[PDB]
Amino acid sequence: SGFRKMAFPSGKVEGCMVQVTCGTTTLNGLWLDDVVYCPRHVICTSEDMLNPNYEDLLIRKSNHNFLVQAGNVQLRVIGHSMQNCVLKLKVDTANPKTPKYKFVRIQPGQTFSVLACYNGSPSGVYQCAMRPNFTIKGSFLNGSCGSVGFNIDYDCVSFCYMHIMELPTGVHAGTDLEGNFYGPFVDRQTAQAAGTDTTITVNVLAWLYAAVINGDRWFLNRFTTTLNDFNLVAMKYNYEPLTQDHVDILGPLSAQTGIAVLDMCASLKELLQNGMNGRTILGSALLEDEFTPFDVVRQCSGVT
Amino acid sequence: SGFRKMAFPSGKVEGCMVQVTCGTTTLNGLWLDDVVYCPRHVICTSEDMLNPNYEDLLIRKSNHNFLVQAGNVQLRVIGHSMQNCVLKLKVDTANPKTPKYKFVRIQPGQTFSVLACYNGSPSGVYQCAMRPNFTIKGSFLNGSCGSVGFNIDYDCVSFCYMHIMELPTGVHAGTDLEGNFYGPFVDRQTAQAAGTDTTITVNVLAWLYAAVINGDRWFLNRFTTTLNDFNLVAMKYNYEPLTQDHVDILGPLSAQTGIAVLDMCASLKELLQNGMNGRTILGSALLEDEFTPFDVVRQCSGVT
Repeated sequence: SGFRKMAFPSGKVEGCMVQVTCGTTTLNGLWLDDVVYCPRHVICTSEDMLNPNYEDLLIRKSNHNFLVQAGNVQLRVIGHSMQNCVLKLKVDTANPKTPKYKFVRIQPGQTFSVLACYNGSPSGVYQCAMRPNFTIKGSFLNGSCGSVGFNIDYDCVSFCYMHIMELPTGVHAGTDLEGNFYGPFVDRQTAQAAGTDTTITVNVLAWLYAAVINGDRWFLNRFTTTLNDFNLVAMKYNYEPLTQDHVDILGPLSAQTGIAVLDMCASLKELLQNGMNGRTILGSALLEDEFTPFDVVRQCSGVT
Repeated sequence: SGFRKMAFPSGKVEGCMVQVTCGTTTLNGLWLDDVVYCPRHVICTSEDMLNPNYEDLLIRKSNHNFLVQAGNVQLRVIGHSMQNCVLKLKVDTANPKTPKYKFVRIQPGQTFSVLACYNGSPSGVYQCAMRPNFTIKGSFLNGSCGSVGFNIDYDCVSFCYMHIMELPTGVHAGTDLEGNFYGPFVDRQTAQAAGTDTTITVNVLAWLYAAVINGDRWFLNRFTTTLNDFNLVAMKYNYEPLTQDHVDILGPLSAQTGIAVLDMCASLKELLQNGMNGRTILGSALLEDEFTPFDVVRQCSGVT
């Protein structure tokens, strides 16, 4: 009963979070095995951020300039390396809390859990979707950089994102754990274009399905629509075009509810064209696209 | 930058979660020190639930009938006791992960983090507010009973709630850790009245403040209102009456934004009377009352 945005437990990732201080900059780092991963802008000052020649800036820096701290214990840095926009600091100690883990570059529309931290200490945890434009809508203050997004699959933690930059929209941009930014963004204090953010249609249709499963079916219509015809309305409202694969994924849901995907699409088409007339689906007066079909299934199944 | 509903890290509570099985019922239990806390309806069958004489039902049950399991290890139950609607099972082993903790009965309007579990295993984590009518809007399936709500204060975990019952609204009801239900609810499968749910006004005014802090100020009006006059409009729209203490709490916020509390109340009064005209505050097309003024401050401060 009830459907809520739900983050994965943070316990395993909690133990992998360390304070990284370079000069006057302090942020968060991820300690797995002998390596601590941090955004490379820890080396940069305010002035450095505007035009950073990170290669040149790193040459000045040396292992002893990096202050890695777990709790109240410091780690011996015995090597620095810069992979893309992330710096990997080799340390003497393996993290004994290092869990089964993978590093995955996530596809747009996918979702993950952010463990937001400050000075190596976990503050809180919330769900995020990788927006199609490769931004995210998080909560990130100064020193939250290095905070990571993850999914869990039983024992394994698939790390997918590391917070690096805030955009003037208010939204956020970051890398995969190999240091490649999601999107056309860079670690520089320059004007940055957060392009047209489109709605993850498949994810809204899953939420609609989730609503039906929880007994909200006011939106339901008496008719259907075609892929082509639906997408003709999707485009107008800046929705991602729906694909046959999207349909296939929304199948178990379609099945479980005894409702066809295109009939659901027709209900969305009315909801877009006509609005919601002051009503709410699942306690929300607008359409939610940060719910993957797996996410809806996982709550409905009750997977742990 | 950005404001998101945010749960407390779940790591410490994760280690305090155990599977409790009585006969054919399995649910979640909280292992702190030598005691495991669980909803007493674990003893009850389906038929037992309709008219349970828990005193009589417990006399039949004996320690060996209680299957407490952590991971893949079982605990020796050496005593059972029923405090109100919670059963405390003494076990041989102390939880070595038992953290600094308190048991607090929470006031309505207060918020907490739910660590939703199944069979003793944490599934996910989300924020909840204790609705004025003493229900909550969670996500709880069969076997999520025993899942607990908590707040953290640095080292200490203040446990405040334990999930016990689902109401036909879809919403949820549970106890404090001493086993007293929040509200006029009971552990019985009977029709239960989830009375008029009023809006936590102070919490909406904090969210409005949080929006201002994040740069959303379209709602802002050019005028003010009085306590009496505002509450005259609050009542109509099923809002909690605003108190001088509510004002005092919303002070640091009022201060930080350079906006007076009653001017904010006037903006709310328009928002209530007139709606939102298709616009959104903080990515939401309706007013949010699950944000305590402390909650808004904690994100804005960045407390860890």
